[PDB]
Amino acid sequence: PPGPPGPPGPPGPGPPGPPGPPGPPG
Amino acid sequence: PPGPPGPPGPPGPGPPGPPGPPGPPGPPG
Amino acid sequence: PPGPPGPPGPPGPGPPGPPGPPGPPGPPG
Repeated sequence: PPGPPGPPGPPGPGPPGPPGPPGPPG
Repeated sequence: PPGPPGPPGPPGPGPPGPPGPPGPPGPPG
Repeated sequence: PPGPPGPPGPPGPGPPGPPGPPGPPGPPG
């Protein structure tokens, strides 16, 4: 009979996060 | 005889990506 | 007898990372 399913695949990092908020007033 | 190979495993975990870049310069004065 | 285990699964890309830090502070002018 078919053997067991393979293990979990690779865990590539997710996408970079969005740009941060505007800097503090000058 | 040995049965057939099993199916492909589940999609991998995968951690959060890196932090975003710094934001835009603040407002003038 | 059962066949061999399956191959590793497909890559599992994670979620978007944390927002970037605040940008630089505005100009004096």
